[PDB]
Amino acid sequence: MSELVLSHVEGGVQVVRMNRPDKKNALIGEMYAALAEAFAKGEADDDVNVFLILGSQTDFSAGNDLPDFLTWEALSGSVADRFIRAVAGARKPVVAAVRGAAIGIGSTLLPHCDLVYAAPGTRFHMPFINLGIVPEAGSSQTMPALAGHRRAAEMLMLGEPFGVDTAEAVGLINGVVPGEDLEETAMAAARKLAAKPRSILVQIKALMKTPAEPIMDRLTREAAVFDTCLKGEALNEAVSAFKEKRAPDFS
Amino acid sequence: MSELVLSHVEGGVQVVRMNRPDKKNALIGEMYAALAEAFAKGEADDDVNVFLILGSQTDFSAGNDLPDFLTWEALSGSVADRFIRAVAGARKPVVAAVRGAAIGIGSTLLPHCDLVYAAPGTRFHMPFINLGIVPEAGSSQTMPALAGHRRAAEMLMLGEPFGVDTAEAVGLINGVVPGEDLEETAMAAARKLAAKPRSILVQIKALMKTPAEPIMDRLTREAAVFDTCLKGEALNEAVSAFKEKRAPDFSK
Amino acid sequence: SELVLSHVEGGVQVVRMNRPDKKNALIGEMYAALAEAFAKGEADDDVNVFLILGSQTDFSAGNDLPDFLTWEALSGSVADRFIRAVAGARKPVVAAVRGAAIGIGSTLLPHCDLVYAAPGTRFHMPFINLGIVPEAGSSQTMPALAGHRRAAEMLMLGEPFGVDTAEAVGLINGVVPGEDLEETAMAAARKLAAKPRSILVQIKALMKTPAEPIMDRLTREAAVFDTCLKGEALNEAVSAFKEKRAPDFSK
Amino acid sequence: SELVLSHVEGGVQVVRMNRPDKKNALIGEMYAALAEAFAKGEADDDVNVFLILGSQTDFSAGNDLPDFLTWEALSGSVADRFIRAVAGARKPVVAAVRGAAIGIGSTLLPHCDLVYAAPGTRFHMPFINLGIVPEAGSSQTMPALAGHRRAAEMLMLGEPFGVDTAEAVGLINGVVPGEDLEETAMAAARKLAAKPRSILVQIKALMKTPAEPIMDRLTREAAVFDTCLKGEALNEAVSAFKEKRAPDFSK
Amino acid sequence: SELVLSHVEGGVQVVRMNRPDKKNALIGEMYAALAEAFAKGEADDDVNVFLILGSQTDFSAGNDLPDFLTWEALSGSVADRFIRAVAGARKPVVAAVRGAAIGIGSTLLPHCDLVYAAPGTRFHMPFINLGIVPEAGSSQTMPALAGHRRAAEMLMLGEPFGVDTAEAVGLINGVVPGEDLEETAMAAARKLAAKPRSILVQIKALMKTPAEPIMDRLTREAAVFDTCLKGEALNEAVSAFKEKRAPDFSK
Amino acid sequence: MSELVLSHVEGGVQVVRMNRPDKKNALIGEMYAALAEAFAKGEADDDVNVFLILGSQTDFSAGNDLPDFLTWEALSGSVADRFIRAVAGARKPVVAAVRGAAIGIGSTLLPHCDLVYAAPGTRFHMPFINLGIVPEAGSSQTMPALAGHRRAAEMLMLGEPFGVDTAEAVGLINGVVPGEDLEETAMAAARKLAAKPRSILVQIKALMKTPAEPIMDRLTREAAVFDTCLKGEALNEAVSAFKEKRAPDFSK
Repeated sequence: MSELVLSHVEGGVQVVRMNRPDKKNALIGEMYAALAEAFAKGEADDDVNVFLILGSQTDFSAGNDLPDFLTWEALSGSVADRFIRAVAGARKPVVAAVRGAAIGIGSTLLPHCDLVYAAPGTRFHMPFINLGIVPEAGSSQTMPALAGHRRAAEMLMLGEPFGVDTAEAVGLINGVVPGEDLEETAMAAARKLAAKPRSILVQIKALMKTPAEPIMDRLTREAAVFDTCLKGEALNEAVSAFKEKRAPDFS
Repeated sequence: MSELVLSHVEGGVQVVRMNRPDKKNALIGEMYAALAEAFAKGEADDDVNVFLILGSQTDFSAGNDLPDFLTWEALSGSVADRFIRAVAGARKPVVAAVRGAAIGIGSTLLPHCDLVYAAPGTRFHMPFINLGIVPEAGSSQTMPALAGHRRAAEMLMLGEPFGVDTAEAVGLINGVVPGEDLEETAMAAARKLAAKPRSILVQIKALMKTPAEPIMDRLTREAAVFDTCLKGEALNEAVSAFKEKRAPDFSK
Repeated sequence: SELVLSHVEGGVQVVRMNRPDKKNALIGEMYAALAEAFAKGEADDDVNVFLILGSQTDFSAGNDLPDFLTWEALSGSVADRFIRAVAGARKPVVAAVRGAAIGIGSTLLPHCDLVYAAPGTRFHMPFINLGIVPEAGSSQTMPALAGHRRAAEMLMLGEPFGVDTAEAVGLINGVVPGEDLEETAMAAARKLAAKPRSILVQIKALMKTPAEPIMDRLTREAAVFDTCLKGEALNEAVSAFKEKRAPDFSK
Repeated sequence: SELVLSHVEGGVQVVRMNRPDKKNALIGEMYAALAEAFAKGEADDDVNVFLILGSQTDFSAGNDLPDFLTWEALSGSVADRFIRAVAGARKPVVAAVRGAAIGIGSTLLPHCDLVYAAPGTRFHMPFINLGIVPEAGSSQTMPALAGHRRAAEMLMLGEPFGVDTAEAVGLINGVVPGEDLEETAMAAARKLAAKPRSILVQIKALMKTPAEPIMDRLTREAAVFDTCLKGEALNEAVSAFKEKRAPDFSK
Repeated sequence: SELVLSHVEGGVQVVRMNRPDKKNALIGEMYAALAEAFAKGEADDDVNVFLILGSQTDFSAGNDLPDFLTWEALSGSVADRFIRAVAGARKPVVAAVRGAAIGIGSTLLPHCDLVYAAPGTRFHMPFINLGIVPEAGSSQTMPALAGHRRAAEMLMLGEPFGVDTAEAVGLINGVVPGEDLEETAMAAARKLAAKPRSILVQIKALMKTPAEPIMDRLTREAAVFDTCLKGEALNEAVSAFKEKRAPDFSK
Repeated sequence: MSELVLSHVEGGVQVVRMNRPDKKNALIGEMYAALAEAFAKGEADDDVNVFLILGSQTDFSAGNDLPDFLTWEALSGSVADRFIRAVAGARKPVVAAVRGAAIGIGSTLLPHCDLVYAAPGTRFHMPFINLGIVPEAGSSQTMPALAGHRRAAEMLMLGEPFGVDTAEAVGLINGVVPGEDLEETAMAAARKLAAKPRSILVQIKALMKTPAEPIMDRLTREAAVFDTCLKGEALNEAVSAFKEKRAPDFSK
């Protein structure tokens, strides 16, 4: 319920844009709610294969609106918690395009995305410690996993901002793209995902995101899924299309 | 002459070479079986300390042969599954030297190797998604662990090929070596492993490959093993050799 | 009592190894003094952060060989006690390394929160060449940081490596000229000491909690986060922001 | 001569080597056709930019060996003509490379303005192994780009190298999956073609002017710059900015 | 209140651009004040090093557009005077950049001796998009630093770039969190200021002497070097070393 | 006339080793002289194709002996100047293996080498400014050319030491190699150079080291040399060897 979040579907891609550009997309409760709603619609909508999350023309998100944030009674059960769970649990792929400010949740959300592109000026920051609080959105797990404990301590314990150099080096983003081409490029990546066979793609994502386990268990797990694929129409169409020297159509 | 998988032992190293060069070492059932055979033999063979896996002079492996692959009833229990489990479970060290094509299993095998060198033109690819299937050989776990989820998504979800830059950056390979020296260099690394005390080296590998656990448990685990080493001949030989100003010989 | 020096300044407990003539090769007395220093610091309310240093030329060449040939076991030994003391330290630990960082000189570093190294620091885990196995959790930490193959150079080939690798795999945060090394490490310790200790400790504990299913981690972080919303540290951060001043978290 | 294909689209002259059966190993007729294509493009007012391509599998394996053994000289040869045509081209040149880039396939690239390469690309300058010296200015361009030692691996050891090195020393802009390589290179060519030609050409000429004492270069740039202040391209840029629209530099 | 602030502390002349409301977009009066500040600092015996700063959010968004449309020429202009003042400055120049570094904000940096940037810094040389050419020697300095192809992304495609590229091509020395940026740049300025000025200046002049045949350069260095052997700076360095103290090169 | 520098020839490689390990190979006049002599001999010796420069088992060179250095009347025309010119002007290839200290001349020499390998603990330093002097050996030109002006200013103006990370990134060294394999690896690189055809290799090096010039002039220059190679025995042997499916022997 706000014009602060815009959402629409094009060619199998649900575009979800934060739209409070005057405050650098600093988030408030109504935006979290609209964002959670957009994920729930997209997750249930058969015309949607992939999500694409965008910000303004100058910023992704400056994180929570600070006055608003100081009035939170809890994080547990809050609307912010709902949004984060909606993204962390999304079965469909999620692409993000970031630029300018990516602060707090603007950064800690990115590890739940499948692909992320950033503009040259992007500034990442997780300043929880400087507000007397702890990190959210699973960043206490995802950052050390990606960057190692020491480089993640610069982010979380020193509370220091970082740039695209570090973000790409630790695997937080896939690459840096000039702002004028950023949305087009992220959209091209979304389409390329949307042209894969959804039911398989979703299984791949779910396996990737399954907690790590003893290797023999994982082999068994992958193989069980794999067996089902051998019988499927997607494989059939992929082979057929390869033979006939054409692009597959997986609808 | 031209069996599809060649195997022989030199200086503690079992060389296992895929040899279907005309099809860029695209794998069929018989190769998987021969390869699993070679691992079982090397694992049991007391003259073998280390494996070295090689391809042709131009390619490592272009993955499964497609005609053969369309014959599969299942991956579970198949001969390909057997090969993969043989490598994933190998107690002895495994060195690989890759070049040209490393596709499908040619790539997804590499995380189970202990050292890997690649030639400059190597092309890595996991195109499962473009065939309507899912990744195998534990790559759904090993790729995201090595590269992080987003780079691994380029590999697995976009199904895009990648090169030696990425492969080295995410720790899939140790380094890039000019093709004319690739085999020699991989072999030198194998020999260097083979000269270590086998019984200890195997324990180090097993620890390294033990699933991660709470840190205090791991300390306890390492220490238990470590305690047995303090009493061992390998330590004794290392110290003796140091005192007598000579290179240790751990071959006994 | 001359081989290990310890003192507290500005919330930082400095712990220095001081056997420079043998490149800080450790013996039982040092381990005991080092373990004691961590126990004191962990209990001392005036201490927020530890800073571990070596000599002016070396961090540590690892165990002294004569002493080592006296060990009955690693389990239960004084070396074990030291290692546990660091691995289990609730407060942050910063290290500054240079010259030799061998054996325990290297395998200790993954338990540190920040680590700076001089140009020409030489890292080495030569356990295999002594017929023994790696200690201090390195069989887990090195593969997690470097990946299995690059860790196999270190642990299976037993090869030394340099600052290039150490930084690339996240063993250290950066390389700093020797003449500025201690000052820089100290500045980083002070910066950590100026954070709110009770929150900082929670952040470290979350970061070091074994990875778990993502929804569980979200729940875990949120439970801690909820407690922070009611805390003095948040209150001081806000107050300080309002009054246009730097926060003092000695509260 | 269907060994070289050339055509113009949207201001871009596409020049494709087309002897896929021999991995585009070059012979005299190809060099002549290539030189002709550059001369046409350089004189053609409908052409703003060149795009040079190979087969679907290779860029060029260098000189065909049988042909090469018949050369009386490099000086004055048709190969020399081609090289000079590209080195001297006033308009921008984009290349997309893959598979083999050997001999001239590599040594040509420093004359290009933008270069994209596929993941499997193999670069090689094996002159020393044939008892000859490097050509196409590589004795100068490689040391300038890579430094003398890394260039000695290429030229004195005669070792092939990959995309890691090529990107690190600035031989190529980036690595692009083969299925998107041509599209991406073409997009870059179009982007260049949409710039104001007369300015772009000046920029390229300045960039390629031999380095000189800094004050001379300031003078040189400024003289050109002064002419631009009076030009239509500036005028269009400003007009377009005022009217809140994209500029059209076709005028 | 004035648009350029300048003052001296501990041998360092701080020169700060101060039009924060327009992101330090430059006008003629600033160029004149900046050139004035350099002339003064160059002559002033109490000054050893310059430190150039911007606002708390931006370095410089380049020329103010209204002012720029007033220029009759770049040759001889006040902008030219400023650029020459920096390019020709005999004393060392350190810069600390953040936010916008556009046009001259970027093309100035190659004339600096050290440069630190904040995480969000956005570098841009959009000359081509304005129908003009690059200035401040960038047609020479960018290709030298980045190689021709990566420089073509900056100058021919006119694309902005970030701290990843800037550090990789040697345009900056490092990235530093905004809250520590000025302090760190200052610490570097002080460290330069504590060197012996007359020597330091000679080192800078040699470094900036156009490249020449190697034997000539050896001869050149040696001639200067011979003069140093007789100098007070060497004498003070040795003396200070003997007496186990820090040298004071104010002599 | 000193045992402070050891020199000998093996398999076309002249090994030149600094041998004052007690002072980390800090250089004095007699070492400069012996080193210059070794280059002059090698340059004139037909059995020598390549130089290999080595230090002690722990250090390359800590630079000039400081007490000695404070007594120099001049650098121009000194024995140190002679050495530097000998290496800078050497027509034959030069490979170096460095470790531990590489200070002053220990660093500023390396840009005149064709290949350089370094051990993990190597510490590079050009502290001229802290001694009130300027850089030597062409470093005022070579460092900025390699590293760019700003990173070179850390080295030369701030006078700060740096490590193998930076040295490899700016192209000062080819790579890092574990100390126990350093000399072997550098030697292998020397031998690989020594197996190339000397007369051609020398021309390649001379072209590489020719000052940069307008591109058309360089094309002309290369082509003139190239024309001479088309008539040479080295090309002939390369082709012949290729046809007969054997390794070339460029010894004659």
